[PDB]
Amino acid sequence: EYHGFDAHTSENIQNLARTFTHDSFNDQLNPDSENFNAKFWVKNLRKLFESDPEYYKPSKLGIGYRNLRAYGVPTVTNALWKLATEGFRHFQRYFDILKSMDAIMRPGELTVVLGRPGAGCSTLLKTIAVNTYGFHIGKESQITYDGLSPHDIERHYRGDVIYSAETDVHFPHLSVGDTLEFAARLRTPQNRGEGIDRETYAKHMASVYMATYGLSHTRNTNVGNDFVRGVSGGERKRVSIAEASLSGANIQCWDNATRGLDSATALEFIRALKTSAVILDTTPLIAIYQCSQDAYDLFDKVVVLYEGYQIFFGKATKAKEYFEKMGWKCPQRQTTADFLTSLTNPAEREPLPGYEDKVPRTAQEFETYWKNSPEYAELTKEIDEYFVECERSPASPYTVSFFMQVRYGVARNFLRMKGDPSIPIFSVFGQLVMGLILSSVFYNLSQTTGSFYYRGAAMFFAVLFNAFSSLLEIMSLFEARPIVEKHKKYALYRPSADALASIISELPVKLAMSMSFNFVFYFMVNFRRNPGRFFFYWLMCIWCTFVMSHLFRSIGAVSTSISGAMTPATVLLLAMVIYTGFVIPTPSMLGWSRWINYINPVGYVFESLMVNEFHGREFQCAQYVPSGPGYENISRSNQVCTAVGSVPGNEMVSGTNYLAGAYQYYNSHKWRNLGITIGFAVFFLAIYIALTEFNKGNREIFFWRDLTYQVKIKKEDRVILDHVDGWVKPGQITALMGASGAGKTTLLNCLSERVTTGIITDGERLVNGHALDSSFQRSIGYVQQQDVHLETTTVREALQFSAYLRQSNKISKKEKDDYVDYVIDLLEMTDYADALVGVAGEGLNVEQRKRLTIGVELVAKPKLLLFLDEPTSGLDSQTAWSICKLMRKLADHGQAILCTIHQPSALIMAEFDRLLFLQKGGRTAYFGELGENCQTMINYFEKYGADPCPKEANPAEWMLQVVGAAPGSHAKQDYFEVWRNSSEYQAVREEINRMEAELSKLPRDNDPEALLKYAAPLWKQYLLVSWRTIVQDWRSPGYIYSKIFLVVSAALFNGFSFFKAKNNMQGLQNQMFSVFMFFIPFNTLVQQMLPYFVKQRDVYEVREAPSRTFSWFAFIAGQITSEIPYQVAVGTIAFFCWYYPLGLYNNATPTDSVNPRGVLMWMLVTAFYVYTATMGQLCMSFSELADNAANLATLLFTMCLNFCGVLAGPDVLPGFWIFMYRCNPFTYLVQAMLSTGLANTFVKCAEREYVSVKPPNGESCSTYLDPYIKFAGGYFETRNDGSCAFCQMSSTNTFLKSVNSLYSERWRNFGIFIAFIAINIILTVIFYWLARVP
Ligand SMILES: CCCCC/C=C/C/C=C/C/C=C/C/C=C/CCCC(=O)OC[C@H](COP(=O)(O)O[C@H]1[C@H](O)[C@H](O)[C@H](OP(=O)(O)O)[C@@H](OP(=O)(O)O)[C@@H]1O)OC(=O)CCCCCCCCCCCCCCCCC
Ligand SMILES: CC[C@H]1O[C@]2(CC[C@@H]1C)C[C@@H]1C[C@@H](C/C=C(\C)C[C@@H](C)/C=C/C=C3\CO[C@@H]4/C(=N\O)C(C)=C[C@@H](C(=O)O1)[C@]34O)O2
Repeated sequence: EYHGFDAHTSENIQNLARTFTHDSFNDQLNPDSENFNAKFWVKNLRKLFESDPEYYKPSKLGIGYRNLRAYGVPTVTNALWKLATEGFRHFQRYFDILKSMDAIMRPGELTVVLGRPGAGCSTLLKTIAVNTYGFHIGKESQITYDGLSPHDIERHYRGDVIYSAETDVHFPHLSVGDTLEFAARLRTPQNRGEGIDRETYAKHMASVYMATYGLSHTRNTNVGNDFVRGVSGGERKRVSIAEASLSGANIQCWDNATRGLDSATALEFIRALKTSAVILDTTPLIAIYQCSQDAYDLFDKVVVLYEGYQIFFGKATKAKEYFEKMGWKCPQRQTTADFLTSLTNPAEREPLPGYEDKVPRTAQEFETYWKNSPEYAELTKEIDEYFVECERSPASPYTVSFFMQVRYGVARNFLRMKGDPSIPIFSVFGQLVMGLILSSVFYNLSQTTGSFYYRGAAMFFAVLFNAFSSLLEIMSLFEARPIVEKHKKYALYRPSADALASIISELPVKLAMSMSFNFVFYFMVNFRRNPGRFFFYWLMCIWCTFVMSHLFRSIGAVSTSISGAMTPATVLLLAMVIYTGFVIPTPSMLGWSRWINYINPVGYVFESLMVNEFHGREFQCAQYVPSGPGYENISRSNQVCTAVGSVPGNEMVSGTNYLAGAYQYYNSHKWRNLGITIGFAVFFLAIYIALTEFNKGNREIFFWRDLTYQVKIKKEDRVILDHVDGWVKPGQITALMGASGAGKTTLLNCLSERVTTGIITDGERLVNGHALDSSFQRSIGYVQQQDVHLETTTVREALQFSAYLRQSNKISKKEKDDYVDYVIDLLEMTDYADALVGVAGEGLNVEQRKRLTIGVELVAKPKLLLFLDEPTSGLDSQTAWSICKLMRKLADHGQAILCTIHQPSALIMAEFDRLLFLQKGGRTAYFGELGENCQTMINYFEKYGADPCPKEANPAEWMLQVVGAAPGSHAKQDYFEVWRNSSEYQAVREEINRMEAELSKLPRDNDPEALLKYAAPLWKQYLLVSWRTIVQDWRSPGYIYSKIFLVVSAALFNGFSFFKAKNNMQGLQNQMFSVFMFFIPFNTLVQQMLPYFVKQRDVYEVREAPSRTFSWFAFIAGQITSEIPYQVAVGTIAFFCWYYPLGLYNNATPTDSVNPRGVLMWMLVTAFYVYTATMGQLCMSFSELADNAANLATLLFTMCLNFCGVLAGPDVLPGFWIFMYRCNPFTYLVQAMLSTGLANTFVKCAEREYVSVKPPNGESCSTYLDPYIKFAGGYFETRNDGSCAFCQMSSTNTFLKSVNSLYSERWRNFGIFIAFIAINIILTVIFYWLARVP
C-alpha cells in the first residue's frame, strides 16, 4: 500500500542523502543536521547537481488555451472485394469532436477530466499532449505552453509532454531498479556536471525516485507483465509514473490508467500522482470514470465534458456547489465525481424541487449557462492575463550522444538476455546438436570421385545452417517494439540507436553459434584439412550469417508476429534456398531464372566455398566406364572415369575441371564473392536501420450448514472457511462480501463445486432439505468474471450453441431457438444480436460482453442458482448500475442469485436484498436483510456498540472499517463472537432447521435425463464442435487467404523453377531435390496453424471445461477434424500447381499409365498436406505455448528430412542411424513420389555429361562396349574422332534403384504413410488426455 509522502518516506530520503553525501565529498540540505526536510532536498537536487547548460530546458510547464476547438472527418469470400473497395478509397464531413473551451493548468496542480464514455476526454488529453494524429485543430485556437507553441513542443522539446493511456509497456524480465536506472542514466547530462561519476548519480537518482513513490522495497524484482510474475498490479503503475518522472516529463496525460482497477488501486495511483505533482513541480492530467470520494479529495482542478462541450472547469471543491446552484439534486451517499458524471445522463439525474423548469437539458444550454456565469468571466480574465504575460516575455530533444545511447542499449540488451537466457541457449545448443547430427550423416567423406556429390551436398547444407541459424533473434525485435516506441516518445533515444545496440548485443551469440557448428562440421566431415582453407571457409560462413541476419531483421522490422513475417517471406527464402547453386546448377538453370541467381547473396557464398574446397585438387578415380567380367585385362588408356571433368586415359580427376564443367564455378571469383557478400551485408544493414527509423507509427431452495473448508499449504493446513451457514431463496439477491483475505471467492467456488483442492470437514449442503445428487452441477449456472468468447461467433450463434449443447436432449430445436430468442429479448440484446463478438477494441463493449456471458449461462436453463463471480467489478459506475438493474430484473422473474461483490458504491449496494459478510479466516460476521438504504444492516452494527455511520458515507467502506478489515482501522471487538452470541444467529439457525425439517417432505421430481454427465450425446458434441471450428477458421481475418497464397506461391515457384525438365543424369537429381524442397512450407504452415488451436483450447479449458458443455474427446476430435478439409483443398491446389508445370506426366506417356500415376501423386500430395497438420497438432497437444510447439515440430521435421534417403541412403548412413531411416514418415513419401513421377522412361545425357572412350586399336565401340552395356545400362554415340561418347544411364529405373525407390512399392509406401498419419492422430488424442485433462 502507498500512503504518499509520509514520515517514513522522509526518513528514507534522509538516509539516502546521508549515504550519498559521503560519496559527493541554507540550513537545510544537510542530512546529518536537524530540521532537514526531504522535499526541499529533492527539489533542489535536480536544479543543483544537474548543472545548468546553455539551452533553455524548462523545469516546469503549464498549458493554457482560450478557444481550443478540434474537428475531424469478415468472411474471406468477400474480403478481397472489400480490399478492392479499400484500394478505391485509397485512389481518391466536418464535425467538431471538441467544441470551444477555455482552460489553464499550472505546475503543481493535479487536474481531472470527467465525463461519460464517448464525451471526448481522450481526444482532449491527446490534444493537450500534442498527439493530434487523426484529427485537426481549429485555427482560431491558441494553445500556449508557458510561452512556447505546440509546434515548438513537438519539434525540439518533446519528452516534456508525455501521453500514456491504458497499458504499461515494460520489459517483463528487467528488475525495477534496472528499469529506473536505465532512464536515470539516459537522462543525466554528460556535459561535465560535478565531481561525481555519472553512474553514481544515476544510481542515486533511481534510489531517490524509488523512495519517493514507495518502490524501494520492490528493487531487484522483475517488473513482469500480465503473464510474467512480478510487481502485482499497482506497483507497476507506480513504476511507470516513476519512469515518466525520471525522463523529465513535465505534463503527463493519462486516459483511464486505472481501467479495470479496484477503488483501492485507483486511490493509491492517484495518490502517487498527487505526490508527483507536489514534490516535483508537475502538471498531471488524469481521465477517470470510477473515482472514490477519497480519491476525488486529492484533485486540484476538474473539467467536466458533455459530448465534448466542457460545461464546467475550475476548482474541484467548488464544483458540486456550482451545480447545486444550477438547480440539480445530489442524492445522499453519492460521490461527487459520480454526481458530476451522471448530471450529463438524461436517463439518470433529477432536478431540485421547484427547479423543474429552470435547469438546462441540452449541452448548448449548458454552455450558455457556463458562459453567462461569473466563473467563466473570471476564467477568461485569468486566461487573458496568462497569455499577456507569456507574450510579453535545443537542436534535438535527446540528451546523450548517439554513441552513449547505443552503449546503454547494449547494456540493457545484455541485462535482458541475462534475465531470460531461453532463446540464446536454445539457438546455441540447437546449432551444436544439429551440426553433430548432420556431420554424423556425412561422416568422413572419401577422397575419391565417388564422394563428389556428397561433398557438394555438405557444402550446401552447411551454408543453409549458417544462413538461417539466426532466425530466432527477430523474436526479440517483436518484444521491444512497444518499449522502443514509448522511449522514442519520451525522447530518450532514437530507434536507430536501439537497432544498432540490438545488432551489437547479439555478436557473442552469433560467435558462439558459428564456432559450435563450424568447428565440428568442417572437421568431422573430411573437408580440406589445411588451416588456410578452414579459415577462409569460416570467414565466408561468418559473412553469410551476417548477411542473412540483417535480411531477417529487415523483414521483421515491418512485422508484428513470427507467423506474420513468415507468411510473405517464405517465398523469398525458398527462392534464395533453391537458387543457391546446388539444387539447380547453373548449367541447368532456365532462361528466366538466371537473374534470380545474379542477385542472390547466398549463391556467391556457395560458389566461393566450393571453389575453395575443390580448386587445385586431384581425386582418385572410383569407377571406370569399361569394366566388369569382360574387361578384367584392359589397358588403362582405353578406360575413363565417370565424373564430369574426366579425361580418357587419366587415373585422376581434377577438381578444377569438374567445378568448371558441372557447376561452372571458377577460382577467379573466390575473393570477389567475399566483396559482393560484404556489400550485401552493408546494404541490408542500411535498409534495416532506415526501416526501423522511418517506417514506424424456482421451487428448490439451496442452503448450506456448518460449511467448514480447509486446505493444506506447505505441509500446514489452515481452515479457510469456519462454520459458514446460509441459504439462497428464489426472487432474492444475496451479496457475498468480504475483505481481500476473507475468502469470499473460496466460498463461492466451494458452494458451486468449482474448486479442485481442499476437504470439507463439517459442511452440509442441501437442496429442498435433501442431500446433493449427481444432477447438482448441471442445475446451477456460473457467470465467471472474465468473458472468454470466440472472436468469430455472433451473439445469436453463441447463445444457440450453448442452448443446443446444454439443454435437455428431449427438447426439439424449435423450442431451443425460441428460448434463445426470449433470452435475447429479455437481456435487451436484440439490437446487436447478429454482431460478431470480435475483440475488445473492435466489436462489443464490456457491458455487451457481460450481457452476452449472462445470456450464455442463462440459455442452459439453470433451475437452481446463478452464481455470479463479481459482475460489477472492473466496470464503470453507469455500466455497473445497468448490470445491477439487469440482475434485479432477472431476480424479479423468479430467479435465485448469489453473487460476490467487490468494492461497490452505495447506490449499487442499496439494490441487493440480503448480505453475507465474511472477515479474516472466512468467519461470518453478518447474514440478514440489507434493509432500505442498508439501514437494517447498519442497525446491527450500531446497537451492539460501534461508531455510528455518517449521514453521507459509503456503508460498504463503513463495514470494513467497523470490522477492522479496512487499511488503518481498529476492530475494537472480534465480531465473530458477537455474531455467534446474537439473536440474529439463533433466528438463522432456527430458520435453517425449519427449512430442513419441512421442505424435505416435498415430493421431489425424478428424471434420469438430469443425472447424465452431459446433456447431449457424444456424436452431437463432436459434430457441433467440428462445425464451430471450421466456421471459425473460415471467418478468421486473413487465415485461409494467407494459407492459400503461401502454398500457391511456393508451389508455383518450385514447379516453374523446374519447368519441363530434361531427364539427363543431372536433371533427375534436380527433380529429386525439387521433391525434397516441396516439403519446406511445413514450418510456415504449422506456425500459422498453432495460434488458432491456442484460441480454441483457451476458450474450452477456461470456461467450457468446468461448465460441462462437451467432453475433452469431443474438443480434441473437433480440433483434429477441423483442419482436414482446408488441408485437403490446399493440397489439391498445390498438386495442381506443382505436378503439371514440372511436366512429370510426360514420363507416364510411354507406358500409357497416365491417369493412375497422376491420381496417386495427387493422393500423396494431399496426404502430406494432412500429415503436416496432424504432426503440428500432435506436437501442440502436450505443450503449453505455440512457440514451443512450433519449434519442436520444426526440430522433428528437420530430423525426419535429414534421414529421408536423399542426402545419404541406407548404404551410406551409419548403422546407428538406420533406426531413423526406417521409422521416418518421409522416407516412404519421398520414395512413392519419386517412383510415381520418374519411373519407366528414357534418359538422354547432356552434352557435358558424355564421357569420351577410345576403343582399342582395330575395334569399334559397338564390339568393344556391347558387353558392358549388357552388364550395366547405358548407351554410346559415335564421333568423327575415332573415340565415342558414352552415357552411363539409359533409363530412369537405374537412378530410381540407386535412390532405393521401386515402382512396385508405391502403393505400399502410400499405405505406410497413411499409417503414420493415423499414429499421429492417436498420439494427439492420448497426449492431450495425459497432459491437459484433469
Ligand atoms: C563485425 C564483423 C566481424 C567479421 C570478422 C572479421 C574478419 C576480418 C578478417 C580479415 C582477415 C583477412 C584475411 C584475408 C587475406 C588473405 C591474404 C592471402 C590471400 C590468398 O593468398 O588467397 C589464395 C590462397 C590460396 O588460394 P588458391 O587455392 O586459389 O591457390 C593460389 C596459390 O596459392 C597462388 O598464390 C596463386 O594465387 P594468385 O595467382 O595470386 O591468385 C594461385 O595459384 P594456382 O591455383 O593457379 O596454382 C592460386 O590462386 O589462400 C590460402 O592459401 C588460404 C585461404 C586464405 C587464408 C586466410 C584466412 C583468413 C581468415 C580471417 C579470420 C577468420 C576468423 C573469423 C572471425 C574470428 C573471431 C570472431
Ligand atoms: C527450430 C529449429 C531451428 O530452426 C532454424 C532456426 C534455428 C532453430 C534452432 C530455422 C530453420 C532452419 C534451421 C536450421 C537449418 C536446417 C534445419 C536446414 C534445412 C533442412 C531447413 C530449412 C528451413 C527453412 C528454409 O526456409 C524456410 C522458410 N521459408 O522458406 C522460413 C520462413 C523459415 C525457415 C526456417 O525456419 O528454417 C525454413 O522453414 O534453423
